[PDB]
Amino acid sequence: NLPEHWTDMQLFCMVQLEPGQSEYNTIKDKFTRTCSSYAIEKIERIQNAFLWQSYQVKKRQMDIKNDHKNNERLLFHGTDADSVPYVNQHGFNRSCAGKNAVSYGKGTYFAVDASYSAKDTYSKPDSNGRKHMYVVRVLTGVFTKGRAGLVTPPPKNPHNPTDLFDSVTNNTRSPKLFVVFFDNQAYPEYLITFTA
Amino acid sequence: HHNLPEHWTDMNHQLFCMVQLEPGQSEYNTIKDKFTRTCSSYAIEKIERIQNAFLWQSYQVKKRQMDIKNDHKNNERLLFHGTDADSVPYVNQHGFNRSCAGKNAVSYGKGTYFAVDASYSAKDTYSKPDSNGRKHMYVVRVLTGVFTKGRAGLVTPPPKNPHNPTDLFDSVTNNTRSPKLFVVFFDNQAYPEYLITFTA
Ligand SMILES: NC(=O)c1cccc2cn(-c3ccc([C@@H]4CCCNC4)cc3)nc12
Repeated sequence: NLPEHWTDMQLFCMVQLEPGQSEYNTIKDKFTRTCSSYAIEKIERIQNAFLWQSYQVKKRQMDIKNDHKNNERLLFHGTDADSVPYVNQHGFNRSCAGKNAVSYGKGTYFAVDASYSAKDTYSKPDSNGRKHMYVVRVLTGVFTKGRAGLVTPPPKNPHNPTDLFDSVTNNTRSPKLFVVFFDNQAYPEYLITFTA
Repeated sequence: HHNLPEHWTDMNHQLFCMVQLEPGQSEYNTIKDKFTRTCSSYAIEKIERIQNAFLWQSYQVKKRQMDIKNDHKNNERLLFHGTDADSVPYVNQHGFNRSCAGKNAVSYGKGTYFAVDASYSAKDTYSKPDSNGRKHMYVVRVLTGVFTKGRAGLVTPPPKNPHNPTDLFDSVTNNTRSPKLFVVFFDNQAYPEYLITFTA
């Protein structure tokens, strides 16, 4: 049930990408579009079979529920070096997320621009100057402007409270961040290690 | 497909249905006996089978993953969860969410709590009685897997060895020798299989 472009594996692997290959170049270009002042050390493909299976089941469900296939975005997530081993194995856990400086809900935050996740607040430099940013497939689905009190996405309709938006954002006209409130709604696909 | 169980009834191509069980038939009897083993003084108004296809699919995926991870198929337990009436629509559609509001204490970790005996979930503090005196308890398939003793402040189960901090226990409990409650810390580790509506 695994993608054909993964290396043959074991249930988990990190795969170092080669510059000049299209897969590496597309990630670098997306990163450099707004992060021209940093320099990438390496880009690794996260091959996590269990996280992939759970995420893809959730994506198929959202595609059915919403009756279209533009539920997924490729977003960024900066984090500290100490969180990287957990995210590689277990993904993003809302119960560990820090509070965002503009909070649109209690969940895991993903950024449209790498420049946002490049802030030392998120991708905290380690003692060797290395900063860490995931590139994440995120099931954003149908979204609305969040509120700091949210622990789940809000209902679309107050008289049917269990029929929920899939995620929330900071601005529905010009989205710069998305917040997801459920496990396996985000698959960490690449880990960018970079430096000033 | 969704690998739906054989005992579910036809849903006319729909994906979520609550099906009221027929008293006196084998399925109703099995669930009622698990309840009355510790709650024989309560009065059961009805038992509903929760047929949530998306919740079931995601739960079975995690079960297959846990069965491979632990290299055995003894990772599931049938447990009880009492809750207030206003939370039943969410649980039916979405399962158990560690993040939701609650006044109850989280002495063994910030997860969702499941009881071994129905009589524990029958307390008013969990199955809070209705404006009409009715109480609600789920019978839950729970992926307890390999467990250890819990403690306050856990946000995930602890690792099974400090040297490999990402290899975690699957759940925690109050007492490993003789468990009375289990706590799980992730979505789709618990499928709500039947809803028991009852009175004291
Ligand atoms: N059947 C039950 O619900 C149950 C049986 C035995 C012990 C239990 C403990 N709880 C419990 C229920 C809810 C909570 C928290 C309260 C704080 C917010 N998130 C839910 C913590 C513990 N539920 C129990």
